[PDB]
Parts: sequence; C-alpha cells; structure tokens
Amino acid sequence: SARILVVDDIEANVRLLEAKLTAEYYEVSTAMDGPTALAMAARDLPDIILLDVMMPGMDGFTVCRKLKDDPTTRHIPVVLITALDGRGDRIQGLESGASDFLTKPIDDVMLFARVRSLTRFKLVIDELRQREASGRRMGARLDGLGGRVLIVDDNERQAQRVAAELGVEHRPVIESDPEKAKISAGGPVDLVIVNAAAKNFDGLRFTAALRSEERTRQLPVLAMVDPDDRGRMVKALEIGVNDILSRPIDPQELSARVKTQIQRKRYTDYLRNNLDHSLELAVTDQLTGLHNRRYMTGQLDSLVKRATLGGDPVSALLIDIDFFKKINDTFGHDIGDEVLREFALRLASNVRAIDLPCRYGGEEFVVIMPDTALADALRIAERIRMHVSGSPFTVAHGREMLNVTISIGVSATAGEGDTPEALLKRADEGVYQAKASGRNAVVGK
Amino acid sequence: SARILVVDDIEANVRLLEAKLTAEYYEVSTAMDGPTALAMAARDLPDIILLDVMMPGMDGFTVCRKLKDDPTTRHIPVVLITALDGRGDRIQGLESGASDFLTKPIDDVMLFARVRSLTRFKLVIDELRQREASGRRMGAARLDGLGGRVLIVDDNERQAQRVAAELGVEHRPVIESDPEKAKISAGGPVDLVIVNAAAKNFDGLRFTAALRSEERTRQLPVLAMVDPDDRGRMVKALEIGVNDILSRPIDPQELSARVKTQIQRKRYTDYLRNNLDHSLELAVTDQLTGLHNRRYMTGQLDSLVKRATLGGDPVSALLIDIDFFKKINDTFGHDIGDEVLREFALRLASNVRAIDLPCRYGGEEFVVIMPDTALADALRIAERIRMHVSGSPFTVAHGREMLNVTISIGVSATAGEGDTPEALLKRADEGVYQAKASGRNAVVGKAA
Ligand SMILES: Nc1nc2c(ncn2[C@@H]2O[C@@H]3COP(=O)(O)O[C@H]4[C@@H](O)[C@H](n5cnc6c(=O)[nH]c(N)nc65)O[C@@H]4COP(=O)(O)O[C@H]3[C@H]2O)c(=O)[nH]1
Ligand SMILES: Nc1nc2c(ncn2[C@@H]2O[C@@H]3COP(=O)(O)O[C@H]4[C@@H](O)[C@H](n5cnc6c(=O)[nH]c(N)nc65)O[C@@H]4COP(=O)(O)O[C@H]3[C@H]2O)c(=O)[nH]1
Ligand SMILES: Nc1nc2c(ncn2[C@@H]2O[C@@H]3COP(=O)(O)O[C@H]4[C@@H](O)[C@H](n5cnc6c(=O)[nH]c(N)nc65)O[C@@H]4COP(=O)(O)O[C@H]3[C@H]2O)c(=O)[nH]1
Ligand SMILES: Nc1nc2c(ncn2[C@@H]2O[C@@H]3COP(=O)(O)O[C@H]4[C@@H](O)[C@H](n5cnc6c(=O)[nH]c(N)nc65)O[C@@H]4COP(=O)(O)O[C@H]3[C@H]2O)c(=O)[nH]1
Ligand SMILES: Nc1nc2c(ncn2[C@@H]2O[C@H](COP(=O)(O)OP(=O)(O)OP(=O)(O)O)[C@@H](OP(=O)(O)OP(=O)(O)O)[C@H]2O)c(=O)[nH]1
Ligand SMILES: Nc1nc2c(ncn2[C@@H]2O[C@H](COP(=O)(O)OP(=O)(O)OP(=O)(O)O)[C@@H](OP(=O)(O)OP(=O)(O)O)[C@H]2O)c(=O)[nH]1
Ligand SMILES: [Mg+2]
Ligand SMILES: [Mg+2]
Repeated sequence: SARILVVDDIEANVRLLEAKLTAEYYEVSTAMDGPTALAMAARDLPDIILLDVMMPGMDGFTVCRKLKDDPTTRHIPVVLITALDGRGDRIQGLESGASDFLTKPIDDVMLFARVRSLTRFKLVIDELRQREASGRRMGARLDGLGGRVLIVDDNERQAQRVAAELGVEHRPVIESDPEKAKISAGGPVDLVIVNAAAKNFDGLRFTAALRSEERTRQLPVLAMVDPDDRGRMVKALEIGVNDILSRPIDPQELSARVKTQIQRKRYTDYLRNNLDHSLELAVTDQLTGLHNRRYMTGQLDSLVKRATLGGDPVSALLIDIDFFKKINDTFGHDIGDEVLREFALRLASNVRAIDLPCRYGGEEFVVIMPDTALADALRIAERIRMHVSGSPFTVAHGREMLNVTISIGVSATAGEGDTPEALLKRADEGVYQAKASGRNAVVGK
Repeated sequence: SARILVVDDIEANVRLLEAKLTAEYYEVSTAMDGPTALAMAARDLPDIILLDVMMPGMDGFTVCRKLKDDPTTRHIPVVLITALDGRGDRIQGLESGASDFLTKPIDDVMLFARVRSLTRFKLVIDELRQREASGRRMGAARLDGLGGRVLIVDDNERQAQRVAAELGVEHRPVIESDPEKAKISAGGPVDLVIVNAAAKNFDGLRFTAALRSEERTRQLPVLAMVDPDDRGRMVKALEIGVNDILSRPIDPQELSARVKTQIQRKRYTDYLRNNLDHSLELAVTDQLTGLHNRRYMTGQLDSLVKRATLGGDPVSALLIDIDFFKKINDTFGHDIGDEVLREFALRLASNVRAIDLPCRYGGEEFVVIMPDTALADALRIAERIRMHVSGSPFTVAHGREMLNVTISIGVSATAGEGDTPEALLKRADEGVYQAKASGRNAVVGKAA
C-alpha cells in the first residue's frame, strides 16, 4: 500500500515500471511531464518518487530541485534514474537533492532494493512528522552525516578508497578481521559496509551473524556486491542487508546510500529510545500494569470503524470505584495504590484477554470488549461487580482488610456511524446515573 | 549464530540436516541417542532442538518430556520430526510439549521457515528470562499462547469454518471474507491473522503485503495457508513477511502449534517493549538532559574496550563534573538547576563528535566516551569543552536569569591488553578528584 510516483516522458518506460511495481503490490501513479509530476506530487503526497533525468522540456534535475523546494514534498524520497556513465548525472542529482539513484538498464533486484529501503525510511519519516506535530502542543542530530562507518573488507585498496570517499562527510574505520569487526560492530557503529565478494571471509556469513544477535540485529548494513553474481546479490538482500552497492563503488551512490541508512537509524533511535520512553507517549500504566487511555483510543477507533461497516458490535464498560477518597483518607495513599493494583488484577482475570482492560482515569477503569452485545456486556458488568464487591481486598501486608464497591456504565457500538467518543460518552452517562441511583450498581445506556 | 541441536538415530539424516543448516549460517550440534541429546541440551543450552520422534530406546516423545521437566531446558523450543502418517505422532508430541513439527521427507522451505520463527521466539524468550533474573536481584498479563483473537481471512467457507472450529476451543476466532473489512479489523486488537494465500476472490499475499506496508500492522503476526504444490507462492509469502506457513489441508495439531508460537511471541514482545522497556530501571536515555545514561555507556564501553585490548586505536574517556552545583540549587532552585543541566547537555553534545558518546554518568556528572582517540587529543578536546562551558553563560528562568558554570574534567585512555572499562573510568575519576583539589576549572589526565 506504498504509493509510488513514476515520472518519465516515454510512455513505454513508465508503463513497464508501473507493471513491475504493481506486480510487487505497490500503488503506482504515473506522470509524463515535469510540471504534471510536481502538481500530482503536491496533490497525492506520495511515499516515493521515481524520476528520470532525461526528460525534454523540464529535466529531471529541475523537477527534483522543485520537489525539494516545496515544503509539502521535501520529505518525500526521490530516486533519480540515470544512464550508464552517469557519474555527471549522479553528481548533478546529489546537487539537486536526490535521495538515491538507479542506473539504466533497470535491474529489478536493485530497483526493489531501493524501493524497499526508502519505503522503510518513509515510514520512519512520517512517524516523526506526526509526533512532532503532537509534541508542539506539548502532548538531536537527525541528518545523515558525521557517522561512524565500519568497512569490513580484506581488499586494502577498496577499503582505502571507500574510507576516502566517506572521509569528509563521515567518520570511517576499516577492519579486516571478521571477529574484531564483530566486536566493534557491537559498539558505537552507525553503519557497516561489508564486501560480499571477500575472499578471506564470507561477508554474508558475517552479516547473518550480525542479524542473529539482538545487539546487532538492527544495525544498518550495506553490502558491496559484484554485478556479475546476481545470486549473492539476492542472497545478501535475504540474509538481511538494507541495500546493496555495485562494484566498482561509485562515490555518489555510496554517499546517497550511507546518508539514507544513517538518517533512518537516527530517526528510529530518536523515536524509540527517546520519544517512546516519554511520559506522555506511554501506553502502559506503571502502577496498575494495565494499558492507558492512549492505547484504548487507537484500538477503539479501529474497532468502532469495523462495527460501522457492519457486523458484531464493540461494547464498553466504565467502572468507577465508590468512595475511593475515603480509602485514601483512612489508610493512606499507598494502601489506595495497593487497592488499585489488586482491582486491576481482579478485573483482568475476570475479563477475556481479547478484551482491553485499561485504566481510564485515576480511580476509573475501562473494559473494551470486542464483538460483544449490550445485553451480554451488562451481564459481564454484573459478573465483575459481584467479583469485586464480594471478596474483600487485603492490604497492609495482611494487617487490614477493606471492602470495595464499584459503579459501572455499559455502552455498545450498536448501529452504523457510531464513534469511539459517543460510546465512551454513553458509558459515562451510565456511571453518573449509577452513582446517583445509590451505588454498587450497573447502568446501561 | 543461533545454536541448533539435531537429534536422530540415523547418522545420514543427522549429517544431511547439519549440512543444510550450517549452509544457512547456523551453528549445529548433533546427537544420535536420547541420553546424549539430553546431556548436551542441559550443557550447551541450545536455541532450538530438532528431534526425531522415531528413535530406538528412548523415543523422541520421551526426550521431549524430559526436556520439559528439566527447568534448565524447558524454555528451549523443540521441533519434532515426524513421518507422513503422523496424526498420532503429532497429538502425542503436543502432549509431550513440542513447539512445532516437521514432516519427513524434509522440505527445505518448511525447515528454514520453522527455524526462523522459533529462533525469533527464542530471542524474545532469552530477553524475558534476563529481565526476570534482574528483577529477582532487584527485588500481571497473559504470557501463554492461548486465548487470543485470531482473524481468519478466507473466502473458502468450509476451510474457514474448520479452522475457526479447531481454534474455537483454545482461542477466540473471527472470520472475515472481505479483505478491506479484514484490513480494518487487523488494525485493531488482533493477535494473529490467518490468511489463505490460495484465496479465490482476493490475493492473500497482496493483503499480507498491505498489512506489512502500514506501520500499525507491520509487525502483526501472520500465518498463511499455502498449497504444498505451489512452492513459488510459499516462498513469496515468506518474503513479503509472513511469519510461518501452513500446508493445505490444514492439520489441527500443526495449526494449534503455530498459532500458539505466534501468539506467545507477540505477548512476550509486547510485555518487553510496552511495559518493561518503559520501566525506569531499563531506560537508556535520560529524560531531563535527553542524553544517554550510564547503562547505555556501560554496554558500548564494554565493546569498545574489548576491541582496544585486542589491539588497535585506543578509546578515551572524559568525566566532567560541574563545580559548585549545590550553590546553584541553593540560590535558584532545583528547577533552574535542571535547566542548567539540560543546556549543559546540549553544549556538550554540540562540541564533541556524534561518533562520541556524551552521556549522563551521575546527577551533575557527565561522561564523554570518545572512540578511536589518544590521550593527548582527548586532553585538548577536554580543554575545548572547558572553554565552551566557562566562556558563555547559561540563560535560565525563561531569560530572567543568567549564570556562569565551571567544570572539572578527568581524562583517561585505554592502555594495554588487560585494561577494563572499570579501570578506565576509575582513572578518569582520580583525574576529577585531583582537578577538584587543584582549584577548579581544570583538566587532569591519568594514565595507568
Ligand atoms: N468480549 C467478551 N465477551 C463475553 C465475555 N463474557 C461473556 N461474553 C459474551 O457474552 C456471550 C454469552 O456468554 P455466557 O452467557 O456467559 O455463556 C458463555 C459461557 O458460559 C461460555 N464461555 C466462553 N468463554 C468462557 C470463559 O472464558 N470462561 C467461562 N467460565 N465460560 C466461557 O460459553 C458461553 C458462550 O460464550 P460466547 O459464545 O463466546 O458468547 C458470550 C460472549 O460473546 C467476556 O469476558 N469478554
Ligand atoms: N461466565 C463467563 N466468564 C467468562 C467468559 N469469557 C471470559 N470469562 C471470564 O474471564 C476469565 C478469563 O477468560 P480468558 O482470559 O479468555 O481465558 C480463559 C479461556 O482462554 C479458557 N476457556 C474456558 N471456556 C472457554 C471457551 O469456551 N472458549 C475459548 N475460546 N476459551 C475458554 O479458559 C481461560 C480461563 O477461563 P476462566 O477460568 O473461566 O476465567 C475467565 C472467566 O472467568 C464467558 O463467556 N462467560
Ligand atoms: N573521538 C573524537 N576525536 C577528536 C575530536 N576532536 C578532535 N579529535 C581527535 O583529535 C585529532 C586532531 O584534531 P584537531 O587537532 O582539532 O585538527 C582536526 C580538525 O581541525 C579537523 N576536523 C575534523 N573534524 C572536524 C569537525 O567536526 N569540526 C571542525 N571545526 N574541525 C574538524 O580536522 C583535524 C584532524 O582531525 P582528525 O584527522 O580526524 O584527528 C583528530 C581526532 O582524532 C572529537 O570531538 N571526538
Ligand atoms: N567526516 C568529517 N566531518 C566533518 C569534518 N569537519 C566538520 N565536519 C562535520 O560537520 C559537523 C559540524 O562541525 P562543527 O560545526 O565544526 O562543530 C563540531 C566541532 O566544534 C567539534 N569537533 C568535532 N571534531 C573536531 C576536531 O577534530 N577538532 C576540533 N577543534 N573540533 C571538533 O565538535 C562539533 C561537532 O562535530 P560532529 O558532531 O562530528 O558534526 C560536524 C562533522 O560531522 C571533517 O573533517 N570530517
Ligand atoms: N491512592 C491513589 N488514589 C488516586 C490515584 N489517582 C486518582 N486517585 C484517587 O481517586 C480520587 C478521585 O476519584 P473520585 O471519583 O473523586 O473518588 P470517589 O470518592 O470514589 O468519588 P465517588 O463519589 O465514588 O464518585 C482522588 O482524589 P484525591 O486525590 O483528592 O484523594 P487523595 O489525594 O487523598 O489520595 C484520589 O483519591 C492514584 O494514583 N493513587
Ligand atoms: N537541580 C538538580 N540537581 C541535581 C540533579 N541531579 C543531581 N543534582 C545535584 O547535583 C549535586 C551533586 O553535586 P556534587 O557532586 O555533590 O558536587 P558540587 O557541590 O555541586 O560541586 P563540587 O564539584 O563538589 O565543587 C547534588 O546536590 P545534593 O545531593 O546536595 O542535593 P541538592 O541538589 O538538593 O542540593 C545533587 O542533588 C538534578 O537532576 N536536578
Ligand atoms: Mg469515585
Ligand atoms: Mg560538583
């Protein structure tokens, strides 16, 4: 379901690429003019753009520059399709802002490698864009330069050339011993460049070893492959390399691929080791151990949409403990936390694991029950009520025992067009009414 | 580098399997009798055990039962290799504790599919085990493979009904015939999607690729029912990102085994990433500064120092302690002190390379692990950092206040083949101590 925009003047080329890409389960849009491409790019906001440099009127380089000037299309990765000995073409493309390059005649292996790699990058890009938008409301090197690149190659000449090409923009280190390289790769390395055609070690075995250990399982790896051996090239892509580099190594291709991998790694690490560990983006309540409102919100959105399309409904239970303030006033805040934890355990144990028992508020809990009807939901609520009210809660490490009552509000996504908010709203009305009409009760709306 | 133990009485079979697995970059150990297998399993603690059910003396079922009785080998997934006529074999294997099955003659596609699935499961298993040990020395939700919401995407009603019935006793199955509705459902609280690759009104691989294309469903466990004759479809399904394949006609025991493995792996992963990884003790980044913490540094420094001991360029370490931070707190409050720390972190990261590791060692102490650098250059870098901190003031209180900070730095570098991360950090600590004694705003170097 990745959307790719193919841009070329010759109809046959565009259609051929479209056929190949759609056969690989890609949604393909086509443009036959530079201006048309730019308009379509701003309209459809694609995920990847494949653009040919050889275009009468507006050359591909100009289109790329315009794409990189529009702030609405700047994020979209652009691959420039060049011809043989297109070193000048590649230099101008890098100056134009192309993310990577493809050489003509198009190799299906290289084509799909680039598309796969850059679609993954686009995933991370889109996620960061979303999170930045959220974080602006209040609820860090992200370039592709200055990275530690480990070159695992026995060819001293090739290694030196690669290090030199990467020596102005990145920080290269060369290793010839596979074991020493394994030790180093477990450290502060941003990208590993391995020679698949090494003669003193099996680079593919080394790469598989990296992917086998969790420490290095997601370390970005690029493999220098000989264009003759299609088999090893495919195998390298299978053992888990992120992209491939043809031998002899073109400096501009190297620069593009290295920058792509480093930027992807940095984005991903920022999103998962910094942002995801923030207190606002959490999905699990640390006290109870249950999920929070965020998790239920997303899941309930999908559930409710499915229900609108027709089928079995999604039910919701809102449970509010009764007189919790008194628990805290008499036994202290810590005992109240104990009560909350135990309540969470009892609740989760008496509802299905396919259900979503989450902590809606401080003393309020929600149980989203997929494929459940209002009548059955009311009966489940009565079950929960009996289990919580019946058995006492033992606290103070056995020193004291307390009895808890709960008021429950039941709701169901019955009929079409219902929304998560309406379902929760009806459940809240149920809770209010149950609290007014005495306590220890279940009310359905 | 995942370690597999192959167990069979016939040497030829053992050698054949060993050859294939080692050709796929797997470390293979071999056993030809049950007792030897059990001893090797308890000693080497393998990652996966491929065990033949038909073995003279101790049958494969007995070996499986014994492995699941030993608390040191219970965690290891066991694959039982059966024959064509294996319904009884599979039922007994499930009762013995087998994780999954492989049928003889061995189909390489299926062999490597099972090995991949179970090695991934073993990774999460080992992580969970480590975390549990940690919590034991530092001191819920369902971690079984049952009771899961399984989405069956198939137009073949007879097949769908049978799979739903078979999975209706241990799990909660839902049947979807429309791929679009199924896509919406898969975006929800689903534990596993079972899709028919040989569907007649939709391309099951297209549906699978769509799921893997969106981040919401990118890692959702998917099993694909495949026809054994069309090898091409099976290979393609495994390439688009299916977790394992199920041959048609669907064998109930194979269905049960694969479903449990996928659901349990999902549960383990979710527990480790949405609960444990978000715990405060397993964090890797300091929330205030935004820099990495001591834990991250420790791991990276281990790898670095090991490389250095093996011979090569050295690793340098900078320990930076702010001078008179207590006065900052006493005068402007802890919140202003936190602002000072945040800005200090930014400046530090900005004046050292990104290949370096600027982390928060302590409360007011920072560490800069600089890979592939010598002590002299490290001392000059420390001087650069010192000048940048002392030169420019730190603006706090939303601009209302400006404060000057000084720092004492201790620099050390890895020397010889016997050095350890701890020794390097200790030498840097001694440098910091001396710099605090010898006035302040100073850098001191210690070399073994
Ligand atoms: N999402 C969700 N829905 C729930 C829950 N509890 C009851 N229901 C819904 O209510 C229906 C009727 O359940 P029942 O009257 O208790 O009569 C039930 C019950 O006696 C039994 N059953 C099914 N699962 C369980 C279980 O896990 N434990 C026990 N003790 N009985 C179960 O099978 C009968 C039919 O159940 P179903 O056909 O599935 O149809 C169920 C189910 O859709 C729940 O905790 N979560
Ligand atoms: N009265 C009633 N209670 C329900 C129902 N559904 C869920 N529960 C309650 O929720 C507990 C956990 O069910 P589970 O997590 O799905 O985990 C359950 C489930 O996985 C399994 N189980 C029992 N009967 C069935 C069944 O008929 N179908 C399926 N798919 N699983 C069942 O046993 C596990 C433990 O179940 P329990 O010991 O009974 O303890 C159950 C039960 O108290 C229901 O429909 N009616
Ligand atoms: N791990 C680590 N080591 C550091 C750092 N700063 C300096 N060094 C080490 O000290 C060597 C000499 O650096 P320099 O005397 O300042 O003289 C440097 C400097 O003038 C220049 N240079 C390299 N990178 C940069 C940079 O990122 N910014 C600036 N302004 N100059 C740079 O190139 C000269 C040679 O640098 P190298 O050949 O690579 O060799 C460097 C490097 O190994 C650091 O922040 N982290
Ligand atoms: N591969 C390579 N990249 C270069 C070179 N020169 C500049 N850069 C890149 O451009 C970034 C900006 O350097 P800066 O503004 O001077 O700001 C630098 C600089 O102030 C200081 N620094 C880093 N290395 C050195 C060095 O070798 N000598 C001195 N005196 N300062 C350095 O640390 C800052 C951050 O450096 P980085 O994080 O690595 O981020 C640097 C680095 O990635 C080079 O010669 N080779
Ligand atoms: N122990 C504990 N209690 C929590 C927590 N989160 C929310 N609460 C408690 O829940 C109360 C709010 O829920 P309410 O509906 O107002 O309580 P109820 O009295 O049960 O109302 P009701 O009439 O039944 O509808 C808080 O009031 P106060 O903060 O004023 O009470 P304190 O600070 O002393 O802990 C807290 O006591 C928590 O994490 N731990
Ligand atoms: N505002 C703030 N301060 C922090 C933080 N983390 C650590 N600290 C404070 O930093 C101080 C540690 O500094 P020290 O090693 O004791 O040395 P200093 O006296 O600062 O300078 P020196 O090098 O010895 O001349 C502690 O002061 P005390 O232990 O006396 O406690 P409090 O901070 O409440 O006073 C810590 O509380 C933080 O996150 N925010
Ligand atoms: Mg209340
Ligand atoms: Mg101090």
